[PDB]
Order: sequence, then C-alpha cells, then structure tokens
Amino acid sequence: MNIFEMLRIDEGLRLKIYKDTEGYYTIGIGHLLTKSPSLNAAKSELDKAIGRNCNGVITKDEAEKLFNQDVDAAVRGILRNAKLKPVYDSLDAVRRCAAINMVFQMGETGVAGFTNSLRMLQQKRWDEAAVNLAKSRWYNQTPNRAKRVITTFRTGTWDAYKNL
Ligand SMILES: CCCCCCc1ccccc1
Repeated sequence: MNIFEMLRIDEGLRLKIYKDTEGYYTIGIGHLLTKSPSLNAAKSELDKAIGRNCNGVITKDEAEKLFNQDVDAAVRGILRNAKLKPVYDSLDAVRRCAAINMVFQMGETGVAGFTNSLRMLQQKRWDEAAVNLAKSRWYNQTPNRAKRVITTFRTGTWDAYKNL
C-alpha cells in the first residue's frame, strides 16, 4: 500500500465528468474541476487541465497524470503550511499517507478547525486523535472513507485498506 493505491481506492476512477459526493464536477481519480454549477465551466477547466478539447472525456493515462499532479500538490501544500508541516514531519510513513489523503479530499481552508486533532497527532495520542477527528462534518458526510483514514491514523497500519 502507498498513497496512490490508497487514494485510488478512496476516489475511484471515472473517465467522464461526474459529480463528486458534494455535487461538484470532477473527473479521473477525484480531480475536482470546479465548484460552479455550470457543466460548460467544468468542460473549460477540463480542456485547460489536459491541454486539448476533451468534450468531457479523458483517457486513463490522462487521469493518472492529473492524479500524479494532484498528489504532488497535496504534499507541497502540506510542506508550505506552517500548521501542517510540523505535524506531518512528526508522523511515520503510513500516517503521512492518511494526512495526504485528508488534504487531497478537503484542501487546506479548514485547517484551523482541525487544530485540536493536529495537536493530538503531534503528541502521538492516537486514540484521542481518532475520537476528535470523527467529530467533524467530514466524518458525517463521508463516514466510510473517514473511518478508513482515521483507522490509519489510529493504528499506523494499512488494515482498513488491505481487504480493499
Ligand atoms: C484537512 C486538514 C487535516 C489535518 C489533520 C491531518 C493532517 C493533514 C496534513 C498534515 C498533518 C496532519
């Protein structure tokens, strides 16, 4: 298991524009195109992202390229964020994947809300962190994914993903 396999399980793979769990136009392996209600706006973003006229459809290779870029961007975002970097640097390799997973899903605008979770993770209080992380819109709206990510933080193992 690695971050690519983990996120591929959590995000799936679809080659045509679809709506994500929040109703937003998305493609590939959880590549958000726009939060605009306009499908035309989403198609413009897709064509810009891929560099050709896609008419709402991409290849698997194109999906995997966007995914590589998106994982890289999630990691760089963590490294650039004064609140996230010290916590990330304190984690082992498996838990670092859980961190990247959350940033990939939610971005960074809600980082302050996770202040207490971050402190518990830095303190290596894994069970307490797991309890705190579940007290969230994130957990309530995507509970199965959140449970997998939280189990990964709690245990530092891939147990929640193995079967998958
Ligand atoms: C969406 C913010 C989640 C913060 C807690 C998990 C995490 C993410 C990134 C680096 C360290 C910890």
